[PDB]
This record gives sequence, structure tokens and C-alpha cells, in this order.
Amino acid sequence: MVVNIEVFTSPTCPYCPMAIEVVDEAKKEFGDKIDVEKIDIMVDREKAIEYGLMAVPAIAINGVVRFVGAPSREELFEAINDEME
Repeated sequence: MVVNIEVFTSPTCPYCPMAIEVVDEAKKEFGDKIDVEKIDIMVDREKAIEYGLMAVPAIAINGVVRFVGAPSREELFEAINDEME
């Protein structure tokens, strides 16, 4: 896939759809198409599936799975690039 980001933090707050725009910019150069996905802590609490203990601000790593990340949106930018790479 070209761009693939999943930001799972919360619907009442700003997930992490920012570091993805950067990955989209570069992944667009390659994949003119984009696929950045963004979920809330109440719909994608699967993020923590790994621990599901402290699962609130995180993102799925469109490439492998999902991780813990609140103000760590950039992490998504690296996951899309480590997803396609």
C-alpha cells in the first residue's frame, strides 16, 4: 500500500493525523494514492491489543500493528515508511 497511517488517541481530542501528512507527502511521491487511517481510543482500543492495559494515546503502525503514542504522531510518519519499506 502507499500511505497507511492509523492514529488512535481519542475522538474528543486530536488523534495523530499530523505525522501522517508528512508520510503522505513522501508516500505520495511514490504512491500518488494515499491511505491514512485514524481511529479514536473508544473505537480502536485494539491498539493496546499488545497490552490493552494502558491503551489510550497510540496509533496502529500501518505496516506491522499498533503502538503507544500520545503526542508522538511522527511515529506514524516512520511507521508508513517502515510499512512500505
